[PDB]
Amino acid sequence: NSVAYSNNSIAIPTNFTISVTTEILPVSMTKTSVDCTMYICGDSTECSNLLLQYGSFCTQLNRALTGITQNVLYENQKLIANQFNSAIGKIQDSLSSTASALGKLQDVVNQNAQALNTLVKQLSSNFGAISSVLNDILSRLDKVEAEVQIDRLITGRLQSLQTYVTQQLIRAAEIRASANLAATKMSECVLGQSKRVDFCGKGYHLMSFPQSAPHGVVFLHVTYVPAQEKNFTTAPAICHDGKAHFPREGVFVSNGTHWFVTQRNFYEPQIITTDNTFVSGNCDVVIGIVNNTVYDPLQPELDSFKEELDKYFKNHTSPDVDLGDISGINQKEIDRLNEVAKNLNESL
Amino acid sequence: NSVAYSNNSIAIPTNFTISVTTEILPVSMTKTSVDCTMYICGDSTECSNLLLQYGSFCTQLNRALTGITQNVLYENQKLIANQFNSAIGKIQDSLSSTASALGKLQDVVNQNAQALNTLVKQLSSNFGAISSVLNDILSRLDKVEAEVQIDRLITGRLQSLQTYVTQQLIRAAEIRASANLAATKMSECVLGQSKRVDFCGKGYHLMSFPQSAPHGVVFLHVTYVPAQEKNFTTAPAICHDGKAHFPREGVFVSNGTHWFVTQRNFYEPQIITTDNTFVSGNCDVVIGIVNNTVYDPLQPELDSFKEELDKYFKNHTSPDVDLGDISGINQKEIDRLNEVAKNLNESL
Amino acid sequence: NSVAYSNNSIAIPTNFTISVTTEILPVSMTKTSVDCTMYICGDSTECSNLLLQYGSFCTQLNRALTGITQNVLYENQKLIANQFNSAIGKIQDSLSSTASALGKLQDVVNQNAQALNTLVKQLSSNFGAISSVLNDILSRLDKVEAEVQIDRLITGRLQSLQTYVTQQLIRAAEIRASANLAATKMSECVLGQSKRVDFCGKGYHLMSFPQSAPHGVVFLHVTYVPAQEKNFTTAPAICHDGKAHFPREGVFVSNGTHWFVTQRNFYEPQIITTDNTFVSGNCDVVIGIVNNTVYDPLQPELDSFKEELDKYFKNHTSPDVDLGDISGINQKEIDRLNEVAKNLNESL
Ligand SMILES: *[C@@H]1O[C@H](CO)[C@@H](O[C@@H]2O[C@H](CO)[C@@H](O[C@H]3O[C@H](CO)[C@@H](O)[C@H](O[C@H]4O[C@H](CO)[C@@H](O)[C@H](O)[C@@H]4O)[C@@H]3O)[C@H](O)[C@H]2NC(C)=O)[C@H](O)[C@H]1NC(C)=O
Ligand SMILES: *[C@@H]1O[C@H](CO)[C@@H](O[C@@H]2O[C@H](CO)[C@@H](O[C@H]3O[C@H](CO)[C@@H](O)[C@H](O[C@H]4O[C@H](CO)[C@@H](O)[C@H](O)[C@@H]4O)[C@@H]3O)[C@H](O)[C@H]2NC(C)=O)[C@H](O)[C@H]1NC(C)=O
Ligand SMILES: *[C@@H]1O[C@H](CO)[C@@H](O[C@@H]2O[C@H](CO)[C@@H](O[C@H]3O[C@H](CO)[C@@H](O)[C@H](O[C@H]4O[C@H](CO)[C@@H](O)[C@H](O)[C@@H]4O)[C@@H]3O)[C@H](O)[C@H]2NC(C)=O)[C@H](O)[C@H]1NC(C)=O
Ligand SMILES: *[C@@H]1O[C@H](CO)[C@@H](O[C@@H]2O[C@H](CO)[C@@H](O[C@H]3O[C@H](CO)[C@@H](O)[C@H](O)[C@@H]3O)[C@H](O)[C@H]2NC(C)=O)[C@H](O)[C@H]1NC(C)=O
Ligand SMILES: *[C@@H]1O[C@H](CO)[C@@H](O[C@@H]2O[C@H](CO)[C@@H](O[C@H]3O[C@H](CO)[C@@H](O)[C@H](O)[C@@H]3O)[C@H](O)[C@H]2NC(C)=O)[C@H](O)[C@H]1NC(C)=O
Ligand SMILES: *[C@@H]1O[C@H](CO)[C@@H](O[C@@H]2O[C@H](CO)[C@@H](O[C@H]3O[C@H](CO)[C@@H](O)[C@H](O)[C@@H]3O)[C@H](O)[C@H]2NC(C)=O)[C@H](O)[C@H]1NC(C)=O
Ligand SMILES: *[C@@H]1O[C@H](CO)[C@@H](O[C@@H]2O[C@H](CO)[C@@H](O)[C@H](O)[C@H]2NC(C)=O)[C@H](O)[C@H]1NC(C)=O
Ligand SMILES: *[C@@H]1O[C@H](CO)[C@@H](O[C@@H]2O[C@H](CO)[C@@H](O)[C@H](O)[C@H]2NC(C)=O)[C@H](O)[C@H]1NC(C)=O
Ligand SMILES: *[C@@H]1O[C@H](CO)[C@@H](O[C@@H]2O[C@H](CO)[C@@H](O)[C@H](O)[C@H]2NC(C)=O)[C@H](O)[C@H]1NC(C)=O
Ligand SMILES: *[C@@H]1O[C@H](CO)[C@@H](O[C@@H]2O[C@H](CO)[C@@H](O)[C@H](O)[C@H]2NC(C)=O)[C@H](O)[C@H]1NC(C)=O
Ligand SMILES: *[C@@H]1O[C@H](CO)[C@@H](O[C@@H]2O[C@H](CO)[C@@H](O)[C@H](O)[C@H]2NC(C)=O)[C@H](O)[C@H]1NC(C)=O
Ligand SMILES: *[C@@H]1O[C@H](CO)[C@@H](O[C@@H]2O[C@H](CO)[C@@H](O)[C@H](O)[C@H]2NC(C)=O)[C@H](O)[C@H]1NC(C)=O
Ligand SMILES: *[C@@H]1O[C@H](CO)[C@@H](O)[C@H](O)[C@H]1NC(C)=O
Ligand SMILES: *[C@@H]1O[C@H](CO)[C@@H](O)[C@H](O)[C@H]1NC(C)=O
Ligand SMILES: *[C@@H]1O[C@H](CO)[C@@H](O)[C@H](O)[C@H]1NC(C)=O
Ligand SMILES: *[C@@H]1O[C@H](CO)[C@@H](O)[C@H](O)[C@H]1NC(C)=O
Ligand SMILES: *[C@@H]1O[C@H](CO)[C@@H](O)[C@H](O)[C@H]1NC(C)=O
Ligand SMILES: *[C@@H]1O[C@H](CO)[C@@H](O)[C@H](O)[C@H]1NC(C)=O
Repeated sequence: NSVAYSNNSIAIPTNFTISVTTEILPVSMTKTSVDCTMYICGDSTECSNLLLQYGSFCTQLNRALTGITQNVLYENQKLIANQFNSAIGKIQDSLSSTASALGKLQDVVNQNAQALNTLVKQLSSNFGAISSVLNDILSRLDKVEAEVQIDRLITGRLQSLQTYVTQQLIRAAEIRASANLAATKMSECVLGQSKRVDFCGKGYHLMSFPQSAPHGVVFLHVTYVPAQEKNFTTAPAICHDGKAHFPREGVFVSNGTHWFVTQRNFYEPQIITTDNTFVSGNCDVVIGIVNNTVYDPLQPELDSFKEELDKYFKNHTSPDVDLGDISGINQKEIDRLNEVAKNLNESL
Repeated sequence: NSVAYSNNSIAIPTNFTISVTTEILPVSMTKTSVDCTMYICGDSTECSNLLLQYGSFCTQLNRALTGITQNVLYENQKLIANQFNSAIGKIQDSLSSTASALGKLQDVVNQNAQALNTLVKQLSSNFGAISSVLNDILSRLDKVEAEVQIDRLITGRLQSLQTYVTQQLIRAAEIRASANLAATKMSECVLGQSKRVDFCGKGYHLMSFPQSAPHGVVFLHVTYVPAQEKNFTTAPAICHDGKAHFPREGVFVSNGTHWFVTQRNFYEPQIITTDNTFVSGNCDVVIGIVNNTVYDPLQPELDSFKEELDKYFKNHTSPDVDLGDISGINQKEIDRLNEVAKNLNESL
Repeated sequence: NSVAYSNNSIAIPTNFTISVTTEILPVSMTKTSVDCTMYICGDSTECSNLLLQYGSFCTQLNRALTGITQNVLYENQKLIANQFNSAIGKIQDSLSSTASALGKLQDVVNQNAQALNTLVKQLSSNFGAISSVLNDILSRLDKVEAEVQIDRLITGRLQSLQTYVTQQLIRAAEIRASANLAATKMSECVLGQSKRVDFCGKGYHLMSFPQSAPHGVVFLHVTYVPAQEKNFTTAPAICHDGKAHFPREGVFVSNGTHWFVTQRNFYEPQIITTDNTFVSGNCDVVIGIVNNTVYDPLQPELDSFKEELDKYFKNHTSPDVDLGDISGINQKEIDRLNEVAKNLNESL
């Protein structure tokens, strides 16, 4: 017998004061369209120009927000002439061979001088080519290492603008429920008179007059409130000898000695009769349970970042460049010939 | 005495026509799950393959959406032989030294020819190594400067899909309120009979019959509307000699000469009595104010992009590459020897 | 004459059991603020350090969630001496010219040896410079090709956190409607007594007692339910000889032979009178239609990715680097002079 038969002091209106309410409801929302450049980047031109490559995403967000003795002296004469004539013929061999040698040395040394001027013109091409191609690799890699940091901050400002768009759609879906509240609260109280307590102004409803506002409706409700009220002890129902008895359109207001079915909204007692009450059987309480679970969503739970990275990420490190190490590739006779050019006159 | 005692013409139902309403409410939403590849990238394979590195974000969005004389001639003979014998010994010095010199020149010139063929084989290695390593730097930097632009557009299409997911969750949270409206509107009008005006069909409620639809409930409401109605002047309350008097379950319908408490929803006058009215004291109006602020959120206001960039951004520019500038490193005797090889025969 | 005059079996409460409901409503939501590092990246330090360059986006999401014979022998003596004296003067020419030649060869060969040591010191500079500058291009391009893949996965986890923030704002905008339901359901049933069926506990309302919970209100409603009920055939209205007749605060309960206006919520018949019914004219049904379109949004439809890419995307491919191809730039007299240095003694 838990609560259905407990008696507790309940305020019941003793008397009334006449009153009026001004109740304001928003029924529409002005279309807060957003320029996506000025929101995310603002004045800053390098990120602005990057925004064009994010596509027409801005428009897409605005679809949402815009909706919603003479012999031996002579034989010595033969001898010395035969020694000389044979010597000079050996001088011509000695000298012709030296000319044929020194003329092959002067050939090959000038062919080497040609080869080194060929090498310098080709290597001037290589250090000039590498100058231009490697300056471009440096100049463009500096651009790409800048842009990847500005894209980072654009992408975190995208989420700030997506929180803006979500909170601006959330509010517009509350506004469209407040326009349904303005529909029922117009109907039941401008076309009718409500029997509900505090719907259509504080207290109990008499009459109403709607007036517009720029995005709203405002109600003038004329109502009566309890100027004074008294706590009577009560029960919702009473179980006499195993039968439960309970009101019809009232409560059991409790006098010191008797039960009366007062109207809930006023102290005006009337006697228990089979026309003021309903009746039951066996004196039992049915117990009901209601649990209004507003929806608790499947929230997007994720692995640790290491697992969702390592699934596809490649930690490729290019090797330390090594190339060819070219540091590993490592007068006396003219004095005499000048001396004997003089000292041969000592044998003239 | 603002509005509680003003009298204005109010329509009160003179007569009724019987009527029926068909009222359609959606109570459920079919689960519009989204393939995230086909939404963002579609057929285009380069961005598709990029989508795998954005992780299982697609699934995460689908958790949401799937929920929700013889002596001097002889001394001259001694003389000339002594001059010749001494000259030939000086020829052997002159010639042996020239051989030892020209043999050091032919050594060093071929050691130079060896050094230059060593240099060309090592430099062929360097321009071959730099050919491969610098072609890879070019070929991969072209890939990374392409991918960073395709990632840009994927990331702006992510926001278009996040606006899709937000507007699809927003609608499902309206659907779950329309399923609460279908619960109260089933209960009060299929199990009951409502006293509210225009809830459960236009006019005043008699009876109802629910029927299903694929994701909805449809109500047949049987109701009566005012076929005809008349404007009576009225007041919600009247203050006689400083006491306010007001109805009990009606309005003061105003006849040319008398006040009657008509039932709000019908013209049927009854006389003012202490059983048709309540009474007050001192003739004052209580004024109440209600302002239904649907929530205006803390929207995500940000610095200018320059401040949120400059906090972490580094404007590092790599220097213009300069390297070594190798352009800054800058027969008559054989004719005679051929001539005297001939002209020495003139002294044979 | 579609449904307003059809008769069908309707359950009308025959008798009552007293009952109580416990009804739980959440009225507030605890502020589930999110650390954005730990959500997206977790422990993993390389992506954590990247999060700082996405800006204060985390805060921005938390603004949302924290809200919400002697002569001829002598003439031969003159002859041979004149041949010798003339020969030696031609030896001095032959030898002085060879010295002046071999001294220009030893000059130019050592000037070549100087030029090649100049070249090796300058090229050691170039392969040392390119070693450092090209190692940095390799080492930094490896960093940028890593970061662009970790940013990809951060940006797909951003959407998972934006689905988290959207579903956490969606639920908080249901909570604020359940706090409006707790306001009307407190007012009409703790301050009043509702005439609605199943609002404020199963069945019909007597009385209520609210109790708090940590983020909620719980109502004890005391109510009566139909212990027993009987199906009477009924009609909402009847059209006698072309006039429609319908109840006042009841239904036409159908007895085997007569119509009675029973109270909708109880079987207690009363006779048709002009005080139990309203009356009409011409016997016609008005048909109304209501279609509660919960808002179907302008969803963000996009081009195929190829069109939104090709609008701005540049498919720039850098050319295959070609540079200078340096592979296209391509003793007997000393034996004799050693032999005649010996064999000239055969003419001494
Ligand atoms: C009305 O519906 C509400 C849901 O819409 C219910 O709220 C739920 O209440 C339960 C129990 O209090 C709660 O379960 C978890 O609560 C803790 C918060 O996560 C969690 O730590 C608990 O886990 C502990 O207890 C279990 C069970 O013994 C153990 O197995 C665990 O090892 C651990 O010790 C528990 O799992 C729900 O989270 C909560 N949901 C919501 C949405 O609030 C109301 O209880 C319900 N009221 C009535 C009267 O039915
Ligand atoms: C019911 O509640 C509503 C809020 O839920 C109130 O709406 C608010 O109304 C005020 C005043 O009209 C408004 O304040 C600002 O309005 C302008 C829009 O931003 C703004 O420019 C104003 O600033 C100007 O005025 C102030 C004050 O003199 C000066 O200091 C400024 O320098 C400037 O000149 C003002 O700050 C709110 O924005 C608005 N809020 C919303 C959510 O609409 C209703 O007024 C209220 N109604 C009643 C009858 O109480
Ligand atoms: C209450 O309002 C609802 C909207 O709030 C209405 O629902 C709408 O119903 C219509 C018709 O059933 C539907 O139109 C399209 O339905 C199909 C789904 O996209 C689509 O394939 C259809 O296209 C076909 O038919 C047209 C017309 O013949 C042809 O031109 C086409 O070539 C094709 O063959 C059709 O365009 C709406 O989508 C739907 N909207 C929603 C939000 O559900 C209810 O019908 C309405 N009820 C009453 C009783 O008025
Ligand atoms: C991808 O390659 C990265 C190198 O390019 C690598 O980073 C390296 O990680 C190891 C192990 O964590 C570190 O080794 C040392 O780490 C700390 C730092 O002092 C020491 O206390 C430890 O004792 C250990 O010796 C390297 O220092 C670190 N190198 C760099 C440049 O960061 C990543 O771990 C690799 N990731 C994957 C998934 O393979
Ligand atoms: C980061 O470094 C950028 C250079 O790589 C630098 O851009 C340079 O900005 C200056 C000042 O705005 C510009 O200087 C000239 O700008 C206009 C352009 O004609 C002139 O009218 C001015 O009188 C001025 O002389 C440079 O032209 C510009 N260079 C480039 C290549 O864009 C950024 O400003 C630097 N940013 C930060 C935050 O340090
Ligand atoms: C941007 O440049 C890309 C090259 O860097 C280019 O990719 C190339 O596309 C063509 C045409 O689709 C492919 O050609 C062959 O494609 C398949 C592959 O076997 C064959 O069956 C076909 O018959 C055809 O011969 C190239 O293979 C492909 N190259 C690479 C490296 O992917 C893009 O198409 C260019 N995009 C734009 C928009 O210009
Ligand atoms: C009976 O009604 C009176 C008011 O008419 C209640 O008095 C209030 O009680 C609360 C709770 O102790 C106090 O905080 C207020 O200051 C009291 N106001 C006055 C004017 O006395 C009283 O609590 C009610 N009795 C019961 C049992 O609810
Ligand atoms: C060898 O001696 C002769 C003398 O017989 C030199 O001939 C003279 O050379 C000088 C120049 O050095 C001239 O001015 C004279 O006119 C030359 N004299 C005659 C007679 O012709 C010859 O120069 C000497 N050679 C060497 C290498 O000492
Ligand atoms: C009394 O009721 C009549 C309708 O029965 C109202 O007449 C309408 O008044 C509006 C406002 O001027 C006009 O736009 C309509 O065309 C009128 N309809 C007809 C049929 O006349 C009249 O306004 C009501 N009087 C008051 C004071 O509200
Ligand atoms: C010097 O004169 C002699 C003659 O005494 C030349 O010897 C002749 O050389 C030719 C070839 O040029 C041969 O055909 C003859 O058979 C040789 N004659 C004899 C007798 O041997 C010699 O060639 C001359 N040298 C120069 C350099 O003119
Ligand atoms: C009259 O009321 C009774 C219950 O008092 C209804 O009986 C139920 O009918 C449904 C539909 O066939 C069955 O699934 C249940 O098993 C029945 N319950 C019992 C206890 O019999 C009956 O359907 C009602 N008649 C009409 C026309 O609605
Ligand atoms: C040419 O013959 C002379 C002899 O008249 C050689 O002179 C001798 O040389 C040897 C060394 O080879 C010395 O040991 C002797 O003392 C030298 N003798 C004299 C008398 O001085 C000369 O060496 C020979 N030259 C060649 C090239 O065979
Ligand atoms: C209800 O109140 C009366 C007096 O007002 C008292 O006699 C009675 O015992 C109360 N009910 C219960 C169950 O105590
Ligand atoms: C309450 O109403 C009665 C009924 O007229 C009246 O007699 C009494 O004086 C009123 N109370 C006050 C405090 O005015
Ligand atoms: C109310 O209407 C009556 C006539 O219908 C009029 O005499 C009376 O003055 C009106 N009330 C006011 C406050 O003017
Ligand atoms: C309105 O109802 C009354 C009551 O029967 C009737 O006499 C009158 O003719 C009705 N008015 C019209 C226009 O039918
Ligand atoms: C309504 O029910 C009665 C008997 O309960 C029957 O005579 C009458 O024909 C029914 N109405 C219609 C339109 O059939
Ligand atoms: C229903 O109520 C009546 C009225 O007192 C009673 O006579 C009848 O026995 C009750 N039915 C049951 C099954 O108790």
